[PDB]
Amino acid sequence: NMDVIGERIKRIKEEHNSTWHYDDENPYKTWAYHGSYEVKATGSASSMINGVVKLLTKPWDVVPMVTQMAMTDTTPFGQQRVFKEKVDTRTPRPLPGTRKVMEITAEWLWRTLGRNKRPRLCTREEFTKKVRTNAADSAKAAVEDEEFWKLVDRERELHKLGKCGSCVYNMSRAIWYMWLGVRYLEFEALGFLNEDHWFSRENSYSGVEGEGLHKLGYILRDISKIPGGAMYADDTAGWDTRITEDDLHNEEKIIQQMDPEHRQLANAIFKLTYQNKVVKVQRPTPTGTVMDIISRKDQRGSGQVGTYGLNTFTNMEAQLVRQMEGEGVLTKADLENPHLLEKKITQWLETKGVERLKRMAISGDDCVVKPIDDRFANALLALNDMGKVRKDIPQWQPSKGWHDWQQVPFCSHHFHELIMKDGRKLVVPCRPQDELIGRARISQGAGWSLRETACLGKAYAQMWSLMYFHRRDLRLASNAICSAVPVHWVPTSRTTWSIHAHHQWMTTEDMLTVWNRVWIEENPWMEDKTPVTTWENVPYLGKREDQWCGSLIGLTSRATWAQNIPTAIQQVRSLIGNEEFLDYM
Ligand SMILES: O=C(O)Cc1ccc(O)c(-c2ccccc2)c1
Ligand SMILES: [Zn+2]
Ligand SMILES: [Zn+2]
Repeated sequence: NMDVIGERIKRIKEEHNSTWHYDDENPYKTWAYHGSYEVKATGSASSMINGVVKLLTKPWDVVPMVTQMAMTDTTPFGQQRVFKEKVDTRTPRPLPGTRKVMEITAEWLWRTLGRNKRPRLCTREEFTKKVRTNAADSAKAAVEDEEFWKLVDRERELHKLGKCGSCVYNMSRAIWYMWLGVRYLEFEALGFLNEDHWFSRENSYSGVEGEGLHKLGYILRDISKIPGGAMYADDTAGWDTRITEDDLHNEEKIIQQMDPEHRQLANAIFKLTYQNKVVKVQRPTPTGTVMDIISRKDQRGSGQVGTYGLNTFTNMEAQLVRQMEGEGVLTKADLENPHLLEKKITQWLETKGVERLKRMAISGDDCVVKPIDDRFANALLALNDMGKVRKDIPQWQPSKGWHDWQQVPFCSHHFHELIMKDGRKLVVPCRPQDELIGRARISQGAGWSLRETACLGKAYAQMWSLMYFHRRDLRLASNAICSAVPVHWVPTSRTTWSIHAHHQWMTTEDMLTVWNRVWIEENPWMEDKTPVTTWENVPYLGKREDQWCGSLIGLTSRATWAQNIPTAIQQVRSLIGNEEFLDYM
């Protein structure tokens, strides 16, 4: 293993030779531990509270989920505890027959995904534009420095030689440029998967990349129209830890469709940074805090460019395999067989594969499958054997599916069909309300002015106006936040890093105009393009559904807050000062 990773550790060892030591009482069991060096204190045991959102959501000061979110441990102590849980494990190797099916399915899937698109290298300019648009700090400074790009060139030259010297994944500018440079090289070689939308629904059939949260429910309702069994949405326990060396070698097959110069750089990313990896992990000690240098040959690096797409790929593959087993194409004897006949697997893929892909909605480790019947519920041999063991259920207990797409969990949400006063239907995203309120009450980091705090609060409010307007308490709180924050103040900072967030709320444009554009004009499931002229015509969930999904409507504390919200708004206004405000109540 040292032939591939040695140079990287050598550069860390040499850079930190002042404090480099081998801590013989390190906690690593399944990862190779190489050494440690002293560092400063990074992360916090608690998160800063957004005073603007908190002041305007008084009834939720007494809500347990809201309090839990106000915590989240990011210190070296919190980093170590989550590591032991799933990260520090080994996945048993799949059986030979299982490995054969995965190989036939991966080959077929990559050809299918590349039927119209050709892989290509991503550029310094694309990465720069991406860094810039997402920064509006030290990443934008690095991108504007010519010396960073000269380091990129030097690392690339090693990659072309099949060597790596600085590509280290993490759990002043010297080590920082090595990290961003590692991400740029990864982006250069594998970025086409995201940039050229290989996992869009049109390209992948099962994929939802670029669709947006506002389209996922409609996609689930369309899947519900396909004849078959129940809709299954099984959660895998720590998906990234279950990515095997066999999965990595199947994912690598995309390089076969690349141009020689691209193939060379993607192969270096696959072989030196995915199939071999050097990781930095913070750890507290009685002496203080150290940074551990560890390595392994399998699993997925969660904070990588290709992670989403390669997880989507491997999950589409794993679900097709489960679908085959449910249909009796794959038996127990087939999975143990090192001489498994390809014919019936190839025939099923060529005749049914695309139709079987359309029965799914797959976003990384998140999947929804509507099989041809319910034999799938008990088709667990290949799923467990591939290492994709379901969370919190005995390995061999049949999966429980749903007969109503509206009950199906997907991407931390469920989706409701609403009837508007004019008879038109909307399919909206929803989640337990405490999770939405709890998230909005948190400000990222510290040292943020009231101005910056109010603008993030405004971002949360406008996200609720656009995605969660159907929740009575969220429309009320949203109107209260937007009434309390100056009209011309632009929402700054993101409400989420979700791949499904299109951030249509990151504006000073009128929210009802934005609502109309998203839900009416640009909505392909809205045949009638008549604009909604008032929020009075923007529907709510049925009162009972709003309550089942966490609404405090019907409670006294809620009626008191609603009646007295102009007072709290006026308090936020007086602390912000003499600015232009609009009353949305
Ligand atoms: O990415 C995921 O798996 C789910 C997820 C999580 C958090 C979110 O804030 C959102 C989200 C909210 C509003 C608009 C778009 C996306 C989605
Ligand atoms: Zn490298
Ligand atoms: Zn709901």
